[PDB]
Formats: sequence, structure tokens, C-alpha cells
Amino acid sequence: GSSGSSGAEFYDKQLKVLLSGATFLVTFGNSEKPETMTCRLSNNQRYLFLDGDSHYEIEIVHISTVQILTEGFPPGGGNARATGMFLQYTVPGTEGVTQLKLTVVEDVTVGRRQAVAWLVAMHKAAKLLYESRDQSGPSSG
Repeated sequence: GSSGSSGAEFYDKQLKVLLSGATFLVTFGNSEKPETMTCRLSNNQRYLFLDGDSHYEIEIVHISTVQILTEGFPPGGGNARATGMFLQYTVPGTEGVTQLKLTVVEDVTVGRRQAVAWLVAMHKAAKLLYESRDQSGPSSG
């Protein structure tokens, strides 16, 4: 078996799925109704972008907490069961914290495979981003 040279092929297989961008339902604190938006990662998966009614962007550097909203008990065997998403972040200027929710659209062409795959993928990375460092060198170790 080979350890590796750079990155984790496993985590890399998702990098493509994340960037691709999946459709979800974004709900703003003010808006009570879900709106169809697009969630994708940046070139260096170091920032999140949004496209829709307006130009929105959620910097991962600001994001504090990031968890996935699970309906409940798993329908089948063991998998990345995920129907929704929960992310927390603060904006410079306002007062308090802003959270963003992402759900799977109930349209004919949504791509449950890609969508559900994106959610899990995001969290997965969001874990290494904190649990560990991105670049090995500048660390204070």
C-alpha cells in the first residue's frame, strides 16, 4: 500500500463534486420561504460561493460551526444520509451570527446523488480545516 504524496485521494474524489456545485434551498433569517440557490467551493476550496437572486459569498474563514441536518434514523444501511445542512458564520458590520440552511430541492432534476454527496463532502472537509491545518509548515509546531 502507498501512503501518498499530497492530499488524500479519498478527500480529493469529492473536491470535484464540491466544486461542480449542487442545487439546494437557502433560507435567510428574514425570508421564511426556501429559495433555490447554488452552493459551490472556490478554486482552492477555501471559500464558498452562492448564485441566485443576488451575488452571495460565504468565506470559510469567517464560518465558525458547520454541521449537517439529518432527518433521523437511517432508511438503509450505512451511508452519508443527509437531506439538509447547517452552517454558522458572522459578517463584519452587523450584530450577532448568521446561519445558512441548505436542503435538497423537490424538483424533477435535482441530482440527489450529487446533492447528498455535496453536503457530506462539505462537512468532511470542514472537519480537516479545523481538526488539522491546511498547509504543513507555517504551523507553530
